[PDB]
Order: sequence, then structure tokens, then C-alpha cells
Amino acid sequence: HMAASLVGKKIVFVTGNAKKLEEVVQILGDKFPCTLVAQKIDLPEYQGEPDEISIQKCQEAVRQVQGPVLVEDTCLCFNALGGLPGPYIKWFLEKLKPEGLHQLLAGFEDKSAYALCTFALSTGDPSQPVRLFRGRTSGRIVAPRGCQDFGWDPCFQPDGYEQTYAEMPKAEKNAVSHRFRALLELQEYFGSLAA
Amino acid sequence: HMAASLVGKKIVFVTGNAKKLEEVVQILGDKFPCTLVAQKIDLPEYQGEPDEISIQKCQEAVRQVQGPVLVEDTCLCFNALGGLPGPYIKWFLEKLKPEGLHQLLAGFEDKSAYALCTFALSTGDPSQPVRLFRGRTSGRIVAPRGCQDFGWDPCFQPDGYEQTYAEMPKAEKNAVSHRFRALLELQEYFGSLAA
Repeated sequence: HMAASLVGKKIVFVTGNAKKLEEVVQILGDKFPCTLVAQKIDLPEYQGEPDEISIQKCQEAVRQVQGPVLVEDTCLCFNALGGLPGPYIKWFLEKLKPEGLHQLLAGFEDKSAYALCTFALSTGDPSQPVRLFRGRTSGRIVAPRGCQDFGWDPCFQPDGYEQTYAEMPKAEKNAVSHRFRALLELQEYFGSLAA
Repeated sequence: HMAASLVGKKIVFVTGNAKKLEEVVQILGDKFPCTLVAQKIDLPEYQGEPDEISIQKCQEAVRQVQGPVLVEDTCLCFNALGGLPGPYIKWFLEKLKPEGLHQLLAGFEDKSAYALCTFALSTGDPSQPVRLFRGRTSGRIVAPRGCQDFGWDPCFQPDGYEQTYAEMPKAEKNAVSHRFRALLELQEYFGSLAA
């Protein structure tokens, strides 16, 4: 009943920048039957499995907003490391840089990895559980190529491509993007019949 | 004024086991002027720098206990990785095992590391800030030696020794232990004149 109950309602998307809100609204498309409104809500970063961290974060956002809320998290997961750095990728990137992220795997033959995006939605009734929407993209960790301003994108090469996320033209990255995939699941949850 | 104000008072030590409480009480010694009482308080694990995670955790414990409280955290920090895995060591150990922890450094010449223990204390007046007490032990990450039931101890060799923490006799580990060092700072904070 969450979806139907949210048709025509404001959902707070937790972000601090309007362009990020714009991207999400465009990806969700004009039949998305809710109004997303950006708000910077201070949320702790939690340790845990990706799903637990997203739920935890969303529950904290519900405590603050006390109404419909949407949060986003993105992991980079190395298969040789059992999915790590995963939700700790921010810290590893900052310390190691794209070059060092690839160096972390020097001792492992398996360079495969996946990018993971999880969105977590609640109606803001704590009596109703958080729903998760995920997207994944399989690839491999490579010595960085492309412009380095783009987070860990220089060291991630999606399967089916000889270019890293940083190298790829935006339209090509979109076509395989873990974030687009996650947003497709959120879109599909509401369906396209209500707007 | 925190110390003096806590003389003769109950401090809740957040743990779920009586032996862990026993170890701390013995290390602090019989002139430690407060009564430590073990209680299992459910605390989230947070991401951040070691000090911020300890403060965050202690502040959450204060919200629950609303009185004097003491929490403990332990990191294993690889210098080649800018101090990582650090506060995320639990996850890395679980995924990689001691063998894989050492393998993580295959691509780096520098195998040096340090074990870090931080205790965080509050009086439980939120008007008073958390005080931290830390201890560190420098060493190197090695292919594991010794019994493997002992967390990451098999892959940590303290400086001045040709044995890992897992190999060392308990009395020897105590003499260099990061946890003992942290507890010495807590002991020194209260002093030995009040009991």
C-alpha cells in the first residue's frame, strides 16, 4: 500500500544539491506520481551490510522528517574482497586515490567488482517498513583511466566496455549505470498509470 | 571537573560479557575511584575517523543511560592504507581472514601498522563533552602465525618482537598492548589519590 498512498504526495529526497535532485527527477520521468523535494537532512553514516545501512539511514531520516522520505547510497564492491570496500568506499578513495584502489588488489588475481546503488523509501509512518530499490553494474577494477575528478569512476570498467566510467560518454554510462538501474526499480514500483 | 565528580559513582561500561568487565577492572587497579558496572546497551556502529566514531558512540550511550558511561573501540590501522581498515577492521577480518588481511598489502612495500584502542567516557550530562583515552601499538602486518581464534592477532607483530600478538604469551602481550595503554590514560585521568 506504500506506493498508492504516496501518489500526489511530497517525498523528501535527502540531498544538498539541486542538480542531484534534477537528475533523479529526469530519470524517474514525468509519469512518476510523487513530488520530490530536496532537503539536506543530517544523517549519520553507519557500518553494516549495504541493505542494513540503507534501512538504518532511512529510519533516521524518518525520525527527522516524519513524512515520506527517500535516501540514496552507493557502494563499490570488489569480489576478491568479498564485496569490500563496499559501503566504506568513500574512505578508501580519499586515502588511496583511484591508483591505490587498484593497487589494493595487487595480491588477488580476480579484479572483478560491481558498483551498487541503493535507494531507500519510507512513508514516514514507522509502522511501515523501509523499501529498498537497488541497481548493480558488474565490471573490473583497473589502473585508472580518464579524468580523475569523477570519484572512483576512473578505476571501474563496466563489463562489455574497454573504457572506464570516467572515460565513457555520459549517455553510455547512463545505459549501464547502477544508479539508473536502481531508479528503474523505484519507477517500476509506482508504475506509470497514476500520472 | 568530570573525574572528581565521578569519584564514588557508578559508571556503566558497555559490554555484554563479565570477563571483559573483569579485565578492565583489574587493569584499572584497586585505587580506581569509580564503580564499573557492565551493561549491554545497543549502539550503532558508525563510519568516521576513530575519534569521531568513539564520541558518536559515547553520545548515543549517554542518550540511553543518561548517566556516567564508558565505551571501548579497537582499530587495526595499516600505514600503507593511510590507517585503514582502521575502524572497519571487523568487516575486513570476517571477509578476508588473517591470511587475506596480510594479502591486502601485497601491492605495498610498507607493511607497518598500528593497533589502536580508544575508550570514551561521559558523565551523562550532555552539557559535558566526551573525553577520549587512547593507546597505540606499532608493528607490522605479517603472514599469520599462531592460533587463529584470536581476532586479527595472528597477523600483527608488535615492534620489538619476532612473535605475533597470537603467538605471544599473555603477559608479554599485556606489556605492549594498545588496550592496556588506553586504560593507563584513563587511570591517570582519575589519579590514585581518591581510593
